[PDB]
Amino acid sequence: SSDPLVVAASIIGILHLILWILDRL
Amino acid sequence: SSDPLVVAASIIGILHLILWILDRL
Amino acid sequence: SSDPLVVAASIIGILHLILWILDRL
Amino acid sequence: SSDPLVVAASIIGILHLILWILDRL
Ligand SMILES: CCCCCCCC/C=C/CCCCCCCC(=O)OC[C@@H](O)CO
Ligand SMILES: CCCCCCCC/C=C/CCCCCCCC(=O)OC[C@@H](O)CO
Ligand SMILES: CCCCCCCC/C=C/CCCCCCCC(=O)OC[C@@H](O)CO
Ligand SMILES: CCCCCCCC/C=C/CCCCCCCC(=O)OC[C@@H](O)CO
Ligand SMILES: [Ca+2]
Ligand SMILES: [Ca+2]
Ligand SMILES: [Ca+2]
Ligand SMILES: [Ca+2]
Ligand SMILES: [Ca+2]
Ligand SMILES: [Cl-]
Repeated sequence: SSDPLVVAASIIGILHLILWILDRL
Repeated sequence: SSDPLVVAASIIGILHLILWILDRL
Repeated sequence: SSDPLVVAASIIGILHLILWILDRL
Repeated sequence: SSDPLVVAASIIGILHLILWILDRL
């Protein structure tokens, strides 16, 4: 388990990646 | 909970995101 | 130890870095 | 505390940031 702030940051980072890929495609 | 260095990195990453968005807007 | 979602995000981030470097080289 | 892989990723991310800033300055 991780600090909730670290979980939140990981979620935001993954979604940032996903949105960038979808934008480029 | 997380290593303090990982918490710090998550904070910096989130703030980096926020600043980028504000700059673009 | 960390939340599995945080481990996954860290792996994805490292691989993202690696792929970017290989692309540029 | 965090998984060692997550600590490593956080270190790499911070250093990536630092190098980018120094390059731009
Ligand atoms: C990038 C596409 C998605 C939009 C993302 C835009 C950025 C939004 C960022 C929001 C930050 C919310 C983070 C919320 C973090 C909450 C921290 C908390 O309540 O617990 C503190 C712990 O440290 C105590 O153990
Ligand atoms: C990007 C906009 C905001 C400016 C950010 C610029 C980058 C600044 C980076 C500073 C790095 C500070 C990290 C500080 C990390 C401290 C680590 C610590 O004291 O505990 C070590 C643990 O591993 C032991 O359990
Ligand atoms: C960027 C080059 C590599 C391609 C990456 C493309 C992005 C793929 C992202 C996939 C996200 C998979 C994350 C999978 C995360 C699973 C979370 C889980 O099962 O446990 C939940 C815990 O919170 C409970 O403790
Ligand atoms: C970007 C400027 C700095 C150069 C960075 C270039 C990228 C180098 C990346 C290297 C990845 C090394 C990560 C090393 C991670 C080791 C994982 C480990 O041994 O423990 C596994 C745990 O999950 C078990 O609990
Ligand atoms: Ca906390
Ligand atoms: Ca430590
Ligand atoms: Ca969990
Ligand atoms: Ca932990
Ligand atoms: Ca492990
Ligand atoms: Cl963590």
